[PDB]
Amino acid sequence: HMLKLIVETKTLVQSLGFARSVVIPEYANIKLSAKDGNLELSSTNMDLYLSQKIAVQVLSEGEITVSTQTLSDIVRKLPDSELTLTELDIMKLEIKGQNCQFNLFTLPVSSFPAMDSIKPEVSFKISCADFAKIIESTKFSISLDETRYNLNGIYLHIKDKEFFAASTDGHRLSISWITLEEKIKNFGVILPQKSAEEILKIVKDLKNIHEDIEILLSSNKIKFICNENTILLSKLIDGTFPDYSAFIPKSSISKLVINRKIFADSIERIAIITVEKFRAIKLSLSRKTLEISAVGEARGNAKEIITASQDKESFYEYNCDESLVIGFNPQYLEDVLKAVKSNLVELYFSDISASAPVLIKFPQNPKDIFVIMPVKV
Amino acid sequence: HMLKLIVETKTLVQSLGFARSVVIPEYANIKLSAKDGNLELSSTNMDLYLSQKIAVQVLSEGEITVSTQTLSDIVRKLPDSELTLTELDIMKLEIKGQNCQFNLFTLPVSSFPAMDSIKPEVSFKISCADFAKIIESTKFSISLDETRYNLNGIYLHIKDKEFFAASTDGHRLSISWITLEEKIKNFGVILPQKSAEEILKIVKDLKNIHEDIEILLSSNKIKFICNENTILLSKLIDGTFPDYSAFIPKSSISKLVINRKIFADSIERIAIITVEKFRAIKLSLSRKTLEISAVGEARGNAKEIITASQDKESFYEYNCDESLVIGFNPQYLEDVLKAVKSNLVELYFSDISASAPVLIKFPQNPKDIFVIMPVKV
Ligand SMILES: [Cl-]
Ligand SMILES: [Cl-]
Repeated sequence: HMLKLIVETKTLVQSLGFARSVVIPEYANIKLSAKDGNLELSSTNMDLYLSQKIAVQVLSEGEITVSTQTLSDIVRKLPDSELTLTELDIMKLEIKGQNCQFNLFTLPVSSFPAMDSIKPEVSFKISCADFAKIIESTKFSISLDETRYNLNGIYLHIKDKEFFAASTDGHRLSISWITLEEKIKNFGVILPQKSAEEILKIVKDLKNIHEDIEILLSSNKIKFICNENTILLSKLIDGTFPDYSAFIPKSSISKLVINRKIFADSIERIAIITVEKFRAIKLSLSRKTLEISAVGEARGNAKEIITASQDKESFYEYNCDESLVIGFNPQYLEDVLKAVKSNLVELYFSDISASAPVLIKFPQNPKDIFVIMPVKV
Repeated sequence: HMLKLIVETKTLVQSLGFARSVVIPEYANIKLSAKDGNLELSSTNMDLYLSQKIAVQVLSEGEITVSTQTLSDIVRKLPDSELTLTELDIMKLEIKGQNCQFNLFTLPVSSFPAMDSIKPEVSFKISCADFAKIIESTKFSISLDETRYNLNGIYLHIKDKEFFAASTDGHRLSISWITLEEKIKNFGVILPQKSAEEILKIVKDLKNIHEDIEILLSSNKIKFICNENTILLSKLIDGTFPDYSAFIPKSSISKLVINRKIFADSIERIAIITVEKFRAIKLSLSRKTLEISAVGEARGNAKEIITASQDKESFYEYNCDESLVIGFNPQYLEDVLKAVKSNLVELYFSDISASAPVLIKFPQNPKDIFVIMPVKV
């Protein structure tokens, strides 16, 4: 029972790309299992276990483990449209193209870890495109200092018939959600950042983006089954996620509506002049104009004017007689503006003060909510 | 007398790119001098002095110095096709687009160094495209350990009516030359690697690549005048360059001729399996086939076969009844194969031994010569 199979090179390349992004000496290896018409590729690290199955021509069933880096480095440089992989009885894997041959040392399959299991408290199916959106809307506002453990992940939780992703670092809040088909018990987990990054890449793949992903949750792990053939098992962050609806404002006295792109682009160039000790831009809002300005000590200052317009390509509107001057960290604003593809963006102000948290919404994207603490300017 | 000018943004962006690649606190600044229809931009470090002149609308003549990083970071994010630059009397430079304004702190022009001078022993003019070729054929085989000082540059020297570039690291030798229009005294200098990198970028620019570069040499510096308006003054490496014709072989018993691309691509994938402690590939040459193989300890082995062919796209020929087995560092081979755009490449073997230096030539490129020491395999 020795592995032998013919695989489409481009397909193997793509699978190895996911294996590389996942990665103890055993973590440097990938397990290849040829069985029942498929090649199963297994990769694991301290927090993730990834299993991918791809259709191949299974000529002989078997399993080997080999260096992930070595195998992917070779395969992505082979010009052949198909490759033959053969386990030989010298603890070696032969990779054969039309004119070239590579013999890789293999490692004992018995030293490769098998995947653990889950006893889910809840499980449900959502579309890959919906899951990609909620992760893309929350991955950027995860906290990054390792002291606040319960903030270094994305809170995934079911409330009523809705599935939320939420992230915060104490300075901003990001929430994105999906309506579930059936009712389902309320439950929540904190997904580690690396795990979120990996599953996002998997669902965004062109083979998966139009299909569905099953999600299984328990108190100690989460399991993703993406379009049947890709399984990712992840540890969780062991913490309580704060009840974040405490930091969402319930009212507003005024709102800015502005073309998203011109806003993002203006913030970016005005923030160039700032320094790290004072990363802030100032918005001076009026009915007629928006002024975006910043200062940087021993560097200079900058200002851009955006005038009122009802044209979609240059839209700016602020329907309030009272002008408002308010500051923000430009990176936090840019993070939100880049998370959602939308023509317009809306900023809601709780009061006529430069201290209240600001709520950000994109029209034609009602299921995303962002809150940013302002800074004194 | 305060600077004020209108400049095409894209032109300023390109000039600042060269200024950035050049870069003591004074080295962080760029001098802008508006005079007689041009903006002159000066940048300097410990070894280079760069002066660029670009046509602008000089509205008022003057000079300022400002942070290179800050100015380029701002200008490359401005969408305006033209910008106005105005020195104001608060030691500040205003950069104005249509809707935005940046005020940069300036530094005293009197603290910016002026360029030194040259009293050339020889001077001559060659085309930018010819100079680019000889630098591209020699920059990769400069030595990189700082002990052998006289090898960490490109030897530029006039012999008879020919102008040579030559570089070596003790393992390989690269020589490329140009025929000069007039006779000129024999003279040579060692151009530092960074200086070679910078002038190569300048001559390769689309505005300069079809024009000429004047070269002025003295015992202690070299001056380039590229297409009239860009001047680069460089220090030299103070050493004697070895008479390298000692390491060129004068005869050959056999030669391989092979399609350059298939050779480079095969070497690259076969070398994947090697390790750093033994970076070598093996060529087994025969009339009928070329076998390219390698081994990597605790990794595996690899082999590719190239068969005899007279077709240009897959050319392989070796007109010798005696087979030859010879090894090389694959990076040294790849360096040469990537330096010259040519369909075929030729390897000349001094004798039927795996120890003699190998001479490499590209047909339709007679003015390039490369020699590589083989390695035992
Ligand atoms: Cl079988
Ligand atoms: Cl004037």
